[PDB]
Amino acid sequence: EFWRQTWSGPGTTKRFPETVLARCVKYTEIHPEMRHVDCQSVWDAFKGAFISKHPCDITEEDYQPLMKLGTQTVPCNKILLWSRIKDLAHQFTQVQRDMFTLEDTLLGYLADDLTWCGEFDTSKINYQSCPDWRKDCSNNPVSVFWKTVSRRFAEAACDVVHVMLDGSRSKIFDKDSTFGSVEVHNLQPEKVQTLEAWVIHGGREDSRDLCQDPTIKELESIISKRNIQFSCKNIYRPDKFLQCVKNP
Ligand SMILES: Nc1ncnc2c1ncn2[C@@H]1O[C@H](COP(=O)(O)OP(=O)(O)OC[C@H]2O[C@H](O)[C@H](O)[C@@H]2O)[C@@H](O)[C@H]1OP(=O)(O)O
Repeated sequence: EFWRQTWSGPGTTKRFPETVLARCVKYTEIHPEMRHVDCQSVWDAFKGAFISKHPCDITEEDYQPLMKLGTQTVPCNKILLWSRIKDLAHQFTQVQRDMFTLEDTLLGYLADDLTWCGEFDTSKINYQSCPDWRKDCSNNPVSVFWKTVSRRFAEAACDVVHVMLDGSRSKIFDKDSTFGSVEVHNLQPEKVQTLEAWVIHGGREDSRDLCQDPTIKELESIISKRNIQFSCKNIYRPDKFLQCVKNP
């Protein structure tokens, strides 16, 4: 009964509806070029993708109404992808305002850091628990959202695409991440000339060329097989890097 939670993962972020609406309004203020959006309609489409649906049965088609309302052209040559190093990627685009992560787009901004899910055959948002991607099920409202929007983002990228990776993780490139499983395989060689990785070093660990890490070799192989050039740089001093990006 009431002491048993449905799922293993965190539940919907508190005040999720109010937060998504408020973020939409704020985004349209910061980015007047997305001001045409009707934020109530955006919320209605977002809610519609998952309310009353079994949260292991969500599809990319469920999010298509939201994807349509959130259509946004960003400069295709100015895209920064990332994997497991969100804070530094966002700090970078806060300074370097001509480059964009997915979370700098309306749809990514709405969802960033939030969790949500519904309950099968009720109108209610589940604020207690939501599916864990590993322990429960992969086709859940959050995972499918990121898969859908990330595919579209990667498909739109062109020219030189950059990706920030965390050189302090055991898997610098992880093939089962959203970057590895969705984004890499949707970079189109007809549009994308080069994927350049920036491998961020942690602490005082600056003695190795992490572009030689086996997972980077793996990434390199995957990209080469898509007929896209691969480039890799070490960022040994991310503190100084960011300062230089601010004060070049
Ligand atoms: N369990 C979870 N519950 C809610 N959100 C989760 C989650 N696990 C991951 N996420 C988010 O889901 C999104 C995709 O992450 P994930 O599947 O772990 O793989 P990733 O390679 O690190 O994804 C980042 C890349 O995917 C997006 O397109 C980003 O723009 C970026 O290029 C991220 O916003 C995650 O935020 P996080 O870095 O964990 O703070």
